[PDB]
Amino acid sequence: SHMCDAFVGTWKLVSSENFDDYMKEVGVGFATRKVAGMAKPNMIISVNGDVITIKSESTFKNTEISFILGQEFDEVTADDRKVKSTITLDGGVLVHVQKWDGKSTTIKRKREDDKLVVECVMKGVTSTRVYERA
Ligand SMILES: COc1cccc(-c2c(C(=O)O)ccc3ccc(OC)cc23)c1
Ligand SMILES: COc1cccc(-c2c(C(=O)O)ccc3ccc(OC)cc23)c1
Repeated sequence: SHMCDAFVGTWKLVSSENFDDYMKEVGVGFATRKVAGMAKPNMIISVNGDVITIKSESTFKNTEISFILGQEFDEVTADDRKVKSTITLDGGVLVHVQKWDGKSTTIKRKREDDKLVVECVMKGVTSTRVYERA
């Protein structure tokens, strides 16, 4: 048993708050916000040795990242930003920081009861996305 055991699995989005405004804050245009906002992605988290893989799949877009904790990597986000990302574990929370064009946003992933809770923060705007086991 290891670092991210309680995250591993397939998770389905069930609820969202303030995600349109989060997207606005990160620069997403109107049409992409409206289409992406409908999506109910599946987030599939797996671990192989030190490598964590997070796949996020929806009608809108499929994304896949693999990484080692603390080790920066290139990411193309679902909204097509080209960012430098680092993911760390801080007190049992996966903390995903994305840097691009002098800007920064943080996505936190946390296990809470039987849910996986995702908080996306850009400046003063926070959005919460709640996932259940698929
Ligand atoms: C893979 O399908 C989707 C569907 C819906 C939203 C997202 C998504 C995630 C995510 O769920 O990993 C994280 C961050 C985002 C930031 C901006 C964004 O603008 C469209 C979309 C984001 C991905
Ligand atoms: C790419 O990754 C990072 C990591 C840490 C810091 C920054 C960063 C910040 C920031 O987020 O505080 C602000 C302004 C910057 C201006 C130039 C810059 O050189 C590429 C990096 C800047 C970027």
